[PDB]
Amino acid sequence: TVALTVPAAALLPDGALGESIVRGRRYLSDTPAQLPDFVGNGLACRHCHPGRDGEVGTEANAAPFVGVVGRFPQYSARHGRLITLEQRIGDCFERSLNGRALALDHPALIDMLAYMSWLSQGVPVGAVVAGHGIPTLTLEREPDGVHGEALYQARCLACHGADGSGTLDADGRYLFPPLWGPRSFNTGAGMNRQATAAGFIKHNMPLSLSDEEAWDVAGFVLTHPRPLF
Ligand code: HEC
Ligand code: HEC
Repeated sequence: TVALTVPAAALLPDGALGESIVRGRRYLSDTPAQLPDFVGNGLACRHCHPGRDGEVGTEANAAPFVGVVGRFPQYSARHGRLITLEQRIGDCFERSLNGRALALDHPALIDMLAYMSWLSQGVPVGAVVAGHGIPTLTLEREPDGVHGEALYQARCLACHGADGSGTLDADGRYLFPPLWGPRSFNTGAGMNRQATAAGFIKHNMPLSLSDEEAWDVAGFVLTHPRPLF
């Protein structure tokens, strides 16, 4: 693998590309507000692809976009064929954002691509960046949702809510995003899979959990309704 590096925003070039990248960051950070026609719930890309200092998709084991462009096209079992990065973004619009894929030459989509390509500067095509994706967590027993409920109340509820509906900020963006219910990800999302949710939670939430705790609280989270895909 190669190291995960985050480029300096102060070395963004002047011109069309630089302006595109800045727009791309905003689309990824503020997606419901910026692309209402394509988003069907309360999630922005950054809610599962977080980053620091205003960037998006820069955190190891939270599916960083650093180095993503050199990994596409790639086979998708979902599609039964090779897909492009543009198509992969469409998938998370349709599933994680319970919405509609942008046209593959949509200027907002190209801006998102430009941003991901900026984050990926210097990464060799085909190389795997350390910390890519969301590592799954799988245990050799059923997740205990009763235990998970107790864990949720103690470790998650203060942010994500008794009803899993999250916490809005002053500008109407989710400070703490919804984990279930009508404004959360739909059943087609990867985050609706036990081992992916458990993996995400293990590596990223709160903010630490044992494997058993992550497994069990993920189970509890996924007992709830959410939009159907
Ligand atoms: C509900 C959580 C969630 C939201 C919201 C979300 N994603 Fe994802 N995304 C995932 C998960 C989970 C993966 C799979 C990571 C892996 O392969 O390990 C993923 C994978 C991706 C990948 C492929 C990453 C890779 O390394 O191959 C891209 C590109 C991507 N998402 C773009 C987006 C964009 C753009 C948005 C905003 C429109 C978005 N996602 C919103 C959960 C989310
Ligand atoms: C201090 C507040 C806080 C606590 C406590 C917290 N979270 Fe989160 N959670 C967030 C924020 C903010 C995000 C959006 C991603 C980010 O910025 O890291 C998030 C994202 C998530 C996501 C992906 C986004 C979504 O809407 O589905 C899941 C799943 C999640 N948290 C589950 C949990 C679980 C389970 C716990 C308890 C173990 C937990 N979180 C504790 C603030 C919190």
